[PDB]
Amino acid sequence: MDINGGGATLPQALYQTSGVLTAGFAQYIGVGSGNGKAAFLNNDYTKFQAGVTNKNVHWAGSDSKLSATELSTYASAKQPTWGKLIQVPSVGTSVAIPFNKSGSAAVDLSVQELCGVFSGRINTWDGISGSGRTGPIVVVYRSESSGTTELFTRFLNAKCNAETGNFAVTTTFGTSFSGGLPAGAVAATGSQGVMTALAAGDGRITYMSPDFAAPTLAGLDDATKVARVGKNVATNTQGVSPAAANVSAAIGAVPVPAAADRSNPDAWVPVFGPDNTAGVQPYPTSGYPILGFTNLIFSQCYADATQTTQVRDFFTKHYGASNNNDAAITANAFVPLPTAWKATVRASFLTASNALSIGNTNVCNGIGRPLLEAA
Repeated sequence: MDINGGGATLPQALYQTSGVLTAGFAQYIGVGSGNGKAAFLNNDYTKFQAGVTNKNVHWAGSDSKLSATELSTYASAKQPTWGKLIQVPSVGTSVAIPFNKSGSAAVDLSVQELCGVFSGRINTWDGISGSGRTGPIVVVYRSESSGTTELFTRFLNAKCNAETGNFAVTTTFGTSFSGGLPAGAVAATGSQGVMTALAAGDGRITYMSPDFAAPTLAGLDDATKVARVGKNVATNTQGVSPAAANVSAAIGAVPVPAAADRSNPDAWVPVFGPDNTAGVQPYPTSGYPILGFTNLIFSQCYADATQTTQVRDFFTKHYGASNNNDAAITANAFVPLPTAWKATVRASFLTASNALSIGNTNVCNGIGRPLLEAA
C-alpha cells in the first residue's frame, strides 16, 4: 500500500524527479497548498484525486504554513489516535516575476514598482521605468489557496507601504490588497495554469515558482521574460534575477528552529517578514529579495510498520548528509538546506530517543494514521 502525498505545485517537479521520493511513495500529486493541507488534516484523498476515496493521505507539500486553527483542530481531533503532525522545511525558494511582453530591454522592477503593479497603481508598461515597453499590464494571479501566494504576499505586506491600501498575508491573492484587484486581472489555477494564462494574452505578468517561471534554469536570468527585482534608479543600482544562487546566501543564514520550541510545528517553518520584527526574518539586503521556504507535512506515527519505515527512509535521504536530494533540488531552481539544518531535522524526527522521532516505539505505541481507508 503506497504512501500518498501531494499539495503545493511550486515544488511538484522536484518531488516528481525520479529518485527524490524513495521506495513505497506514490508519485506526488500537485493540487495547491490549501488542498494539500486539507488532504492531510482531514485524511481526504479526494483533495488529491477528485472522485477517488479508496486511499489514505500520508503527507503533503505546502508553501503555506499551518494556521493556528489548523494546528489546534488536528491536535484535538486527530493527534490522540494518529500522533503529532510534523511540519518541516523542504527547500528554500525564490519567487520569480515572469511576464509576457517582448523587447530586448531588460525589465528590472524597483520594489515600489512591483508593489504598484500588483496593487493596480501601475497598469501600463510605460510606468515601469526603463522598460522599453508600452501598453497595458494585465496581472495574472492564483484563483485558489496557494502557498506561492502566501510567500509573495509576505513580501508585499513587508515592503508595500505607499499604496492606497495594504496587502495582507494570505493564500488567496484576490483578497490580499485592501483596495481590490487591479482592473482586468486574470485568475488561473495551479503554477502551470498560471503560466498557460500568462501566454494567452499580451502584456501579462505574475508571481511564480522559479521552477515554472522559465522553461530552463538560465531563463531565470533572461530579463526580457523574467523580471529582475531591486532596481534603484537614484542610486544607480541594478536589480538581479530570481536564480537560486541569488537567494542561497540569505536562505543559508536563516537560524535553525529554537531548541525549546521544537515540539511546536509552527516553530519549524521560518518566515520572512517586516524589518526589526522578532520572530520573522527580515528580507535580505543583497541578492534577490523575494524568497521563503516550501515545507513538508507528515505524521510522526503510522499504524503500519512498513509505511513507518518507508517514511523514515525518505527523511534519511531528503535530510541526509550523504546520498541526498540536493542535486535534484538545485536542478529544480531551489536551495538545499545547510548541514546544520539537516542535522537539526534528523535529530528531532529520526534519532530514535527523541520524543519527536518518526515511529518512536514509545510515543507511537499503538497509534498512527491508518493503513486501510474507511469512510
